[PDB]
Amino acid sequence: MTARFDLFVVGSGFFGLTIAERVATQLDKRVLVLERRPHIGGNAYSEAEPQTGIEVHKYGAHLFHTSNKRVWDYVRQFTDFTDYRHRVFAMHNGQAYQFPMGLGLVSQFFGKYFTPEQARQLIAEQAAEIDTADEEKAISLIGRPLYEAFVKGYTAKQWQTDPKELPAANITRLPVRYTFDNRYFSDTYEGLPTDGYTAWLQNMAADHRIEVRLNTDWFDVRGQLRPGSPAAPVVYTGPLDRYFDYAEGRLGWRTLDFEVEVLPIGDFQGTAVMNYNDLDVPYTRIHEFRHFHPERDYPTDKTVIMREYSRFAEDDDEPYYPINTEADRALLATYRARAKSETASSKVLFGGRLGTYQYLDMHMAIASALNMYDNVLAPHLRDGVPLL
Amino acid sequence: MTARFDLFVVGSGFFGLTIAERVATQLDKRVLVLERRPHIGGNAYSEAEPQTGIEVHKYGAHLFHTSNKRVWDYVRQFTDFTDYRHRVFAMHNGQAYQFPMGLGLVSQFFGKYFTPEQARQLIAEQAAEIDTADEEKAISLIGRPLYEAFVKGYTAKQWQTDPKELPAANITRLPVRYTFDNRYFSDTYEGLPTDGYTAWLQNMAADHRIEVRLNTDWFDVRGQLRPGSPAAPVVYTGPLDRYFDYAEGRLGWRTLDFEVEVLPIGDFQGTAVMNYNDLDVPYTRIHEFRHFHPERDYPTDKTVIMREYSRFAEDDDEPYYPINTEADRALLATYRARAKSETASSKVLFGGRLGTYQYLDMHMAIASALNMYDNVLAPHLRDGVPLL
Ligand SMILES: Cc1cc2nc3c(=O)[nH]c(=O)nc-3n(C[C@H](O)[C@H](O)[C@H](O)COP(=O)(O)OP(=O)(O)OC[C@H]3O[C@@H](n4cnc5c(N)ncnc54)[C@H](O)[C@@H]3O)c2cc1C
Ligand SMILES: Cc1cc2nc3c(=O)[nH]c(=O)nc-3n(C[C@H](O)[C@H](O)[C@H](O)COP(=O)(O)OP(=O)(O)OC[C@H]3O[C@@H](n4cnc5c(N)ncnc54)[C@H](O)[C@@H]3O)c2cc1C
Repeated sequence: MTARFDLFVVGSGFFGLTIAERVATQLDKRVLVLERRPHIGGNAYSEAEPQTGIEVHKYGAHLFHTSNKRVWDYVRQFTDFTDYRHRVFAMHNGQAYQFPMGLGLVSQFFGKYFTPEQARQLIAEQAAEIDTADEEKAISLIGRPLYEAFVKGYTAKQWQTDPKELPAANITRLPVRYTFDNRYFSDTYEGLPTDGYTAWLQNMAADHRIEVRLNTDWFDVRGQLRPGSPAAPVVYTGPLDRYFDYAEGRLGWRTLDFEVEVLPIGDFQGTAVMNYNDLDVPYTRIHEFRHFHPERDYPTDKTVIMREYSRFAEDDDEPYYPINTEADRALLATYRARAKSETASSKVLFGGRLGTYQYLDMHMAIASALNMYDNVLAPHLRDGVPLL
Repeated sequence: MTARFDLFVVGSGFFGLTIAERVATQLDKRVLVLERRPHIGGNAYSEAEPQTGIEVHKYGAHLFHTSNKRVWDYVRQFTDFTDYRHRVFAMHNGQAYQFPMGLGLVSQFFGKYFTPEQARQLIAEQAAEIDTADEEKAISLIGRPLYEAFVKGYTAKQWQTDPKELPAANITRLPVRYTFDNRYFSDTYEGLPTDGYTAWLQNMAADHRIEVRLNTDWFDVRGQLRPGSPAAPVVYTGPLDRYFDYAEGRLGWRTLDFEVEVLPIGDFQGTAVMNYNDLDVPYTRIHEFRHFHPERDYPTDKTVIMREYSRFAEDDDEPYYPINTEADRALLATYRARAKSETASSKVLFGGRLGTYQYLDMHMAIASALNMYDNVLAPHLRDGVPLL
């Protein structure tokens, strides 16, 4: 029997699309990508806002960075990168602060300049208030003043829970920089895709051997599709608990809501991203998208901002970050065993952030897929090797 | 009569080494560079400090930047560049501030966050205290409070004059940035030479057709050199007024003193460069040289700092920045007429910061040299075209 496709990929985020592109192009195979949303790219999807023309990241700000030379070389086949270098500011009590915690924030907050060494001693003294051994571990690492100003209100909004009520294991290191360096990321390579994320994502899928089906949920079509390509493996990047119909209970997740507003002014905040650390401000962050692409010709009489909000994901909400409690990890342990049998019996592989129950940045999602490809999928499809 | 040299160059700064390298290399000519100092490079000269091995810019911090692609291409034949991006902080009243003046400093100084528009309005208000048309012009541009904090004591220590007694025309514009962007330079290309300035400078002079004599003043040797190479032009990059025996008077310059200190700590200030704005601090700036090269394996227990002091130059001080009074400009106009006579009668060309009485950045010095090479020197040496 002639097969219609050689591989199915469920999900068109960076993990799915990396899988699909390597298999199409390197093995010369036919791939079908099923995407349940109205567009490709998963949460890295971007779109120009109509009134301004400004490219908006639809599901929050997506900053690209890596120290992996392979990933860097790979991504630049599909896009050029800009020389953008990410910096973040924090708003606390009507004042904007250099961020993350370093000499700049420390001198601003405490009202005078501290030397690298005077700052080391200052933090060590305030942190001494609680021993890390026995509000949190946070205080025990950075002191009560820095905690109550920059970590308490912001954690309470992210988790939608009082920090006294979250596990101490949640934080392992809460470092202060003892230098004035406020470059957010510390990786070798960084920038924004010059023509945006959506152009990059399409170029990943542009090969003629890759078909993408939008508005198509895998659980609606899998029974109509596999019979016609019965030997094709399935690379599944949707929710792991959902794959098994939630039989063992639901994995806990946190969502985000976004309010995009267009303002009749050129510049709302003078930077790309402002953290709002205070509990009395309902959003965690404001993004101002013009500052992501200074090099573009954007109108100077208008701007687009996005307010980002965290909440408790109800059943139905889009999953973004794992809550990862002790009961979630037993449940993940359970579903991992179920997945391992589904690989042996049905050729379904589990990958990506949802398939795996892990937060993954883009570069880690791409490297993960390159690994799945090199070690699991390429040996199976090209040679004979079992998928297990 | 057989010539010993095809060209003489006086001074081995960036202007003079550019001239010398282009003529030696492109035209196949023998060049003699006379340098009065014990080392080449002029003021861009750098050296390893003995106790730590940290490379010190001997005559002040030198940061390379250009928007001129021809120059960027040219300079990369002799050195690689680092990804360093210059930022400057300012110390005022025991507190460290983001610099230059923008949203970061404005919010720090006044102790509340100002929106881009709110900060435009604030500065418009305060600067309305004095009209520019009719202390300084400075107050009329940025208002009294930011002038008295960040400009008053700094200009005073630089010029060694109360600003009440300095020309209004000495400030053209005094811009406040209405974003949080604190990158100091605005050029396309920026970085530090990977192997330092001295390695870069030595490479420019490396061709076998270039001869350098150090510890040699032109005025001592010119009479014994020119008879043997009578047709060689001279490119003079030394002081303009010194060339003509100061016979019309002396051009006014400002000098700098540098105090190098090795300290038994790993980090003194957490950044490359700290400006000291207060009048009651005798020095103008502290450079800390490890932060110019974080990619190097510098000791974590020792550090080199340099304090920079500005003063009234005396007759036998090193010239750095032109004073540029209306009387200097008339003096300059007189010497430029003397210079042009000298070009006509004995083939002496005047170039560089000293030979021209101008402050010149490295890249503008290099571009100016390429211009004299293209348009004046090469057609003379190649074809016989007059120098004027
Ligand atoms: C708020 C936000 C900000 C982020 N910022 C950054 C950043 O700054 N830098 C960075 O490196 N990373 C960032 N990330 C991560 C980035 O989005 C990654 O690319 C992604 O998290 C991991 O890739 P993925 O392909 O596994 O998942 P996804 O991008 O989520 O792809 C999954 C796709 O599968 C689809 N799908 C699910 N179930 C089905 C089904 N049953 N049938 C068909 N399709 C299905 C979904 O619709 C989705 O399109 C951010 C993420 C979020 C949530
Ligand atoms: C405080 C300081 C900081 C600076 N920072 C920067 C910076 O950050 N970025 C930047 O781009 N530029 C900077 N510059 C400018 C930089 O040094 C340039 O390279 C220079 O100003 C222009 O080059 P030049 O060759 O004309 O001058 P010079 O480097 O001064 O060259 C003049 C040479 O001529 C020699 N000479 C003079 N008379 C005689 C004679 N009679 N006989 C023999 N030799 C003679 C001198 O000894 C000297 O070596 C800085 C300069 C100073 C002083």
